[PDB]
Amino acid sequence: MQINIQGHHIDLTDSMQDYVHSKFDKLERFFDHINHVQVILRVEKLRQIAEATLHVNQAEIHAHADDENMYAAIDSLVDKLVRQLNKHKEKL
Ligand SMILES: [Co+3]
Ligand SMILES: [Co+3]
Repeated sequence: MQINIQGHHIDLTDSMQDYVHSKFDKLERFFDHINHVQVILRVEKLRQIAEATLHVNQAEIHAHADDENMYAAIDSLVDKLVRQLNKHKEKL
């Protein structure tokens, strides 16, 4: 798993990156076929937006989540990714 975190119109801090890494390190223990991962954190007006695309074996998992708080946005994003990963894990 190689994670690339990018920011847009936001002060991307090491805490955000550390937090993102933390969430994905937990995730890989349940889904072990995660190859490349892209994450984009950005702000649209007051909206804090977290985007992610996970490239897994023979498929892609994509989702966005937004919140007034970026860390909460990231947590919501992961919950969406986990749901999709569980479904995709089921198929396989
Ligand atoms: Co997207
Ligand atoms: Co791909």
